[PDB]
Parts: sequence; structure tokens; C-alpha cells
Amino acid sequence: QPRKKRPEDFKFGKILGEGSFSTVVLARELATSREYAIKILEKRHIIKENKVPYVTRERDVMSRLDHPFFVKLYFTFQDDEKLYFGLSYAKNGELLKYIRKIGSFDETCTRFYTAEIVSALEYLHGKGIIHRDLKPENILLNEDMHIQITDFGTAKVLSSFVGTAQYVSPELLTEKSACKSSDLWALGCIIYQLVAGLPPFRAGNEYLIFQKIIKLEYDFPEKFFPKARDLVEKLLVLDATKRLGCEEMEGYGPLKAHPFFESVTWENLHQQTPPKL
Ligand SMILES: Nc1nc(-c2ccc3c(N)[nH]nc3c2)cc(N2CCOCC2)n1
Repeated sequence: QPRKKRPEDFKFGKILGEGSFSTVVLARELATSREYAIKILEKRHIIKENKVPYVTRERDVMSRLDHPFFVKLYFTFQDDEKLYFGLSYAKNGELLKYIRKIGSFDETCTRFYTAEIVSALEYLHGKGIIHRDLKPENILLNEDMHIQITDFGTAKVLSSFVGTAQYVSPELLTEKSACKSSDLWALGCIIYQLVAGLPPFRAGNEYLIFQKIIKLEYDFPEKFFPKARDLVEKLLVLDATKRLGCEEMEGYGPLKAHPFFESVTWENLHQQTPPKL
């Protein structure tokens, strides 16, 4: 392995993302002219807030992932005050940006991008890993317009915390208990959001959102691809064990075989040319 890199190895530029405990900065490594998304974390703040386990889990998970639909951790280093994670740079940014830009996706784009997310999840879940906070902000777009899912500090590694309110599954609001089905619920929301342009559970505040979730209080616009709607209904199911794609439903076989994916070739998605938005 190469020498431990250092801040002076890079020319830093614009800010790509911001979280409570981190900032993502675009940086060009000088010796290679490669662009990386460097995630910068202030040690003191992490310790002060008891986030060390989250930072640790992210590093450990993003190292174990080796798949085109996931942002990669290439390296790490630190100075006196800060940790640096060198991440894949997804030039086109958040999927959320595109949902806003174009309003909502047509069937073909919905189909392609949903299949990529399913395929990513299948890989993630195959490694006994749960994202727990899947959302359009987390689903980045590469320069070639394929997805790269990021942000893994809140993931769980199958042998406490609540993600973004709108994508939170009912079981989290009723037991503090998560599983692969939690990601599948989020998948249901995200699909709904690609088609309708908005997330299925909206309200004035988090409490009300949570109220709708446990009540399964949402509904479909009249202009909602029927097969997409049928799939969404098989995902947004209160009982976590009855969600298409989960182990009690026999996994990703039946999920990938859903009529909505009729025209999908699952094996080489990443090699296919994404439909234009
Ligand atoms: N892992 C992780 N990645 C990113 C991130 C953001 C933009 C990126 C890009 N354009 N290429 N790569 C990127 C990675 C942010 C993040 N934060 C931000 C929000 O707070 C939660 C954690 N965490």
C-alpha cells in the first residue's frame, strides 16, 4: 500500500456536503490530478457528542463494500484535529436534485433507477448490512449518471437511532427495531417519490409525519404508473415481514420478478446506458 496521504497532498475546493458532524470537500490530489470527495470530521466534536461508534461503523462498512453502486472509501488520514475520509466523487450530486429539477420521472427512468437501487440493496443485504437511512440525498449520481449510495455511519452490521422522518419505517416508531425490511420500506417511499415527485408521507412537522406512517396514511396520484403503484403497495406494508424482497417473502427473487421490472436486465445494469432525464 502507498504512503499515508496528508492534507498537503491535496488542493481543496468547493463544499459538496454538510452534516452535523462532518463536511465533504472536493479535492484534487496533486500527484495524480484525481478528484476525491474528502469527508472531514473534527475529532473533538465527535468525542464530545459520542459519535465515535458511528464514524467507526462508516469506515468499517465503506471499506468492506466493493460494488459500482456504492461510493468508495479509498483512504483515510488525520492531523491533530481532524479525520479525513477519501470518498468516491459523484460529480452529478444528489438524486434529490434531479427529482426537483425535472419534477418527476417518467416510467423508463423510474424503472432504470429503481432497478439500480434494488440491485444495490441486494448487494448490501447479501453482506448482512442495513443502511437504515436510505434517501434521495444519500443516492448520488456519478458523472455517467449511475447511482452511488453514500453515508453509512448509521448503518447496522447484522450479527437506537431514527433516520430522516419521511422515510422512517413503522417498526422504528413502534419498537426501536430495524432490519432489511426498513431499507425496503424506504425503497417504497423513494419509488413513490420518483413517480409522484413528492414523498408519500408529508405533514407540517415530524410528529404528524410519524402519525401518518403508523396509520399508513398516504395515497396515490391518479397519474401513477399502475405497475409502479402495485410494487409500492407491496413495499409500504405495516408488517415488516410481508414486504416484497424481505426474507420472509423469500428475498430478491420475487422482488426483481415484479411486472414493473419486466423489461429489466439485472446482470449488467452498471454497464447499461442510463435513460436521459
Ligand atoms: N459518506 C458521506 N458521504 C457524503 C457525500 C456527499 C457528497 C458526495 C459527492 N458528491 N461525492 N461523494 C460524496 C459523499 C456525505 C456524508 N455526510 C453528509 C450529510 O451528513 C451525513 C453524512 N457522508
